[PDB]
Amino acid sequence: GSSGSSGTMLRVRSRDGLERVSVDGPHITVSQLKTLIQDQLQIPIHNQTLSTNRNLLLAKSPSDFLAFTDMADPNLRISSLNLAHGSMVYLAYEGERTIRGSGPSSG
Repeated sequence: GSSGSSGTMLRVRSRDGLERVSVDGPHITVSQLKTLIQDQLQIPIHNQTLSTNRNLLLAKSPSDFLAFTDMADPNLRISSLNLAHGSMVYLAYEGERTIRGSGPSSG
């Protein structure tokens, strides 16, 4: 809950269902993106598979996912596809997610 600063939200599509993740902007790179979804969806970047095509939901094998190499570069910026607060995306990961956890403490 912050006032003034406007957060960015994107609509990701997975095999489990359409999900959403919070981002900052284009200034962020795939590395930061995956990380976000990695800290949100609790999915590993080594598994996370970004793709601006619904055909990603088709890929069942690993090689198939290798077909989508648009957002593989961690140095690549989302600006490459121009994702705005509303744009759509498709996520794809192997296996399952992980376990979340966080403990905010003021030291």
